[PDB]
Amino acid sequence: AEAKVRWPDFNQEAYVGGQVESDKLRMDRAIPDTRHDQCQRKQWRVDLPATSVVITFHNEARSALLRTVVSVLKKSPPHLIKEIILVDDYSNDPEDGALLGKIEKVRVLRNDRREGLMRSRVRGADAAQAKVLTFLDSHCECNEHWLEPLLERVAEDRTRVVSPIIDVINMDNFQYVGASADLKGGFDWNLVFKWDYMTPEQRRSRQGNPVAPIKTPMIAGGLFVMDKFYFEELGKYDMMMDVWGGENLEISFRVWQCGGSLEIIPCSRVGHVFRKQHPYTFPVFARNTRRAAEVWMDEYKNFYYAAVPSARNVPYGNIQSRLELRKKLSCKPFKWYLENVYPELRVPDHQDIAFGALQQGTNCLDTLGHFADGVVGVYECHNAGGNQEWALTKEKSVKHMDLCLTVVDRAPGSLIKLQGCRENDSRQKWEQIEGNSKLRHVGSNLCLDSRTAKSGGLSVEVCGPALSQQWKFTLNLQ
Ligand SMILES: CC(=O)N[C@H]1[C@@H](OP(=O)(O)OP(=O)(O)OC[C@H]2O[C@@H](n3ccc(=O)[nH]c3=O)[C@H](O)[C@@H]2O)O[C@H](CO)[C@H](O)[C@@H]1O
Ligand SMILES: [Mn+2]
Repeated sequence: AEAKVRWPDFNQEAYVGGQVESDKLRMDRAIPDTRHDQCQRKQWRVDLPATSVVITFHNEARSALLRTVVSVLKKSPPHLIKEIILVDDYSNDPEDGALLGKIEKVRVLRNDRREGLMRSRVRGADAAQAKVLTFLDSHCECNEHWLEPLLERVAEDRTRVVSPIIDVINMDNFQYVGASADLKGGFDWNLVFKWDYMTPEQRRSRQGNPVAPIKTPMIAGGLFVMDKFYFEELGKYDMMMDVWGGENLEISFRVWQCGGSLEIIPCSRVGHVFRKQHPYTFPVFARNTRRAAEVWMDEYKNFYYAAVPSARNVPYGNIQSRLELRKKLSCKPFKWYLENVYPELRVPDHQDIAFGALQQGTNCLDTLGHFADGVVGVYECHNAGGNQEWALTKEKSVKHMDLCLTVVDRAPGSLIKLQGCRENDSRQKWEQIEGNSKLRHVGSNLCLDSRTAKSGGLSVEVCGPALSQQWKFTLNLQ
């Protein structure tokens, strides 16, 4: 009638009643412990800073919202939970939120109108009372001893921003499934999140301790833990971002560049319900992405626009207060981030005309592992690099490592060969034509052509209508 109640006495049958398989689960339903064996018995500390848990939402399924909430209360030592702040971001039925205010520790905040996730998180952060923030989606389920490992890290160094491994809760059947602990957040020049294997070096490093924290260039997304002061000092979130994501890019760039670090803490596990086709699970409105790139990427932004020319036409708002933030924080340049934080991301030479994979539909130019005077071919694109990595240079050659596509015989039907690059060589000079849709051999009417793949390899051929002569570099600078 007016009282707060302990989570087990909450009337879930009532709340939920008033995909579907969500309402079938109990609010405190059991889930497999997906942790490494060594997390089992590590001894976590009593003397850790309590946290305010901000969960922001807009028309979340009640069964899932509730499940997140109890998940936190059930699996976190209660002395480390100061409060759980739910930010209702103008859900249509205010009751979805307000009803949960009845539970111990929960506090619910309402928005007049859709403010989006960024602004909602800032609201929750501001309302928080604890020294440390924990942000979670409205559809998560925390696993055993999920919280202590995160807090241990920020307690020790305020400038760490730490994420759990994010397990997967299936959107259809709600099976809780363990994710890998052997991956890092990354991206391609199109600023699309991808997962990376660890440094063959980094793997060795971890032999002595397989559950050690792991530095990550790019945050997996929204579940993370951060000192409240630090959060505010580094400028919170970009309040001008619209509700379509890519705040992950901006926060990752900002923390790293401005002196902080990002981490993934393998002993910390939180399930998440992934939407269909989300970039975490399946391998673009650019506003937010441009706001990141135009403030943080210095001149490398031009590789983003090389990958995504469409994006140069997307208006992105005023970024002045953000540029000023960067100045004040004396943040290091993007060049530094690439060299120190994400050296494995392949960066074109600043005088390369085009770079990346050279693809024809969904096939990619491939060396076939043919390291000297070899013929060349195609494989299905795999968006790793290696044998599928090429550049069009200032010198006008199509090169992979220090080998160059070479017209060895100008007769139509002649196979091209991969030879050592020489700037002398007229036989290794190529140019883009027809709006960067083909490769013509400079000084001829010969075009790179896959007609012959099944019969020897790629060939030079008289430039024509053939679609076996269509080739697009992933990045073009013209
Ligand atoms: C587990 C994880 O890493 N999740 C991230 C991922 O979430 P998801 O892609 O799973 O989406 P989400 O869970 O953040 O939100 C679900 C939908 O409701 C919207 N919504 C949600 C809350 C809110 O306060 N206001 C609002 O408008 C949101 O715009 C989205 O379309 O991608 C997001 C980019 O947008 C953020 O990086 C999330 O934190
Ligand atoms: Mn989500």
